[PDB]
Amino acid sequence: KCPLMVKVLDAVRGSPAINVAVHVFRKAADDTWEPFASGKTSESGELHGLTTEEEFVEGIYKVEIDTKSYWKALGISPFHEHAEVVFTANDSGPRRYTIAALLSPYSYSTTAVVTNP
Amino acid sequence: KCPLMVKVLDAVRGSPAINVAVHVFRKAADDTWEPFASGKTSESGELHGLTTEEEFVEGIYKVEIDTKSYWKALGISPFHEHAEVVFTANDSGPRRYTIAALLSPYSYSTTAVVTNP
Amino acid sequence: KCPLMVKVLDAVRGSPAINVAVHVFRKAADDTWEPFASGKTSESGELHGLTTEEEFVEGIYKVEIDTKSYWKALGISPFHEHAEVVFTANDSGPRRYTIAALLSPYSYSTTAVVTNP
Amino acid sequence: KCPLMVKVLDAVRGSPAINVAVHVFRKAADDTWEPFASGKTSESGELHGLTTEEEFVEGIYKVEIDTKSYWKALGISPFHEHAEVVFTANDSGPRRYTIAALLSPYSYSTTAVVTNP
Ligand SMILES: O=C(O)CON=C1c2ccccc2-c2ccccc21
Ligand SMILES: O=C(O)CON=C1c2ccccc2-c2ccccc21
Repeated sequence: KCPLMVKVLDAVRGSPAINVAVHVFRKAADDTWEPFASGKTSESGELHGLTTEEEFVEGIYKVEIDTKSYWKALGISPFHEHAEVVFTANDSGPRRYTIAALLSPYSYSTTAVVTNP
Repeated sequence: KCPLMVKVLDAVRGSPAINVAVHVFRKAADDTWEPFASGKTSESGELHGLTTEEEFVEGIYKVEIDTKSYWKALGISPFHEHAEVVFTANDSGPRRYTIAALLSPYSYSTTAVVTNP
Repeated sequence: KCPLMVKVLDAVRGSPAINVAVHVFRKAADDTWEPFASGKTSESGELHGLTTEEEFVEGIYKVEIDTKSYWKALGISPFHEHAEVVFTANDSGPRRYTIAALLSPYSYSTTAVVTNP
Repeated sequence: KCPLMVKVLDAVRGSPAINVAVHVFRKAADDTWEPFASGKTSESGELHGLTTEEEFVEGIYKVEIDTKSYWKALGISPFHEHAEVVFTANDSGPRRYTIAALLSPYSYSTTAVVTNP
């Protein structure tokens, strides 16, 4: 949406990774992971609309990209259960975050692009 | 060294990532993460001797590489709290699991190299 | 533009890589590299308008991303002279190609996203 | 093994990339690429003994990893012709150069690990 976007690419096919489930959690006061938002990537491999400026407060967030479910639906047995992307957000004020992930059956890469709006 | 090894490289300095704390967890029947093994990477960026064949049974494992503290010790501002690598140990495949992680302040990749002696 | 786009990210700063020079070559009949197109990445780290559907014929192309010039302008001494991305294009008909590159001082990654228009 | 080593991993199969042809060139005074050294990766994905301290003088070097043929031998359709790694050898820094390449059909990364004995 505005504050948090996720974009996933498939390194085997050289294509957007479509229909990839994404779960976002936020660390609570008791140090447990509270469900914060979720969704799926579109045809373009992008997931917009996860949250709002209002809801996306300071905190430690975990973005779980369900890579195994993605590869299995393509008849592939991958190594990882999911990608995890854990980071502190907005601790110097609001930012826009794009979490990019590149997927291969035994590997993935991830990159944060952080903009000041 | 044997069943499980972790190797970490620093993409900013073109070096092994030395003295990086690494924690391994095993998923418990109640879906909590139980501490399993840990250590710090060597001068060569490697962490050997985390577990044994006997101890390393099939199951879901999480490897956390404490990248934020690594970068902070170098006076470099990082994005991630840590790199996570989550996977299922399988007895069908090759016997050796090497988790390799390539670190940048706002990006990391990880690959699993699964081999036989 | 339409047929060939280049997008570059900075893994140290978690930002688009701005003002990155890009040179594209095409292998000639005599197996030498003919200059084909060039440009620079914009504020968004993207380079559009390199070529047209008419000019972008079948062939072997080389996309040179001038990473050393990029890092030097930021006071950094990197390892690589430039990224090279060499590939056969349009050998099964016209496609759209996006060449993505992620830059660190001692490392880079690249990924092709290929669409059928 | 000594001054220059090349190591290659397969991100699709989670293995060393075996029997991969690797060519090293040195830039000549007329900006042509002169063949310098070559070989094929071992069972461990490594290529040692390319050059000697005596032979490996300062200059610009290009390492070409013949990835297209690697993937074709596995019946996997690749994007790149080859992976290129271009850099300047420097006597000021550490004495050992390890070029590591992580391969996917439509993506590759490469990092330089520059160390001392
Ligand atoms: O994830 C990584 O760090 C590797 O690069 N991934 C990129 C990615 C993923 C999804 C959408 C766009 C990208 C992208 C764009 C430019 C450079 C690198 C990347
Ligand atoms: O981390 C990744 O998956 C990217 O590649 N990483 C490699 C790595 C990390 C630590 C130690 C050795 C490596 C390595 C060796 C050859 C090819 C790729 C890689």
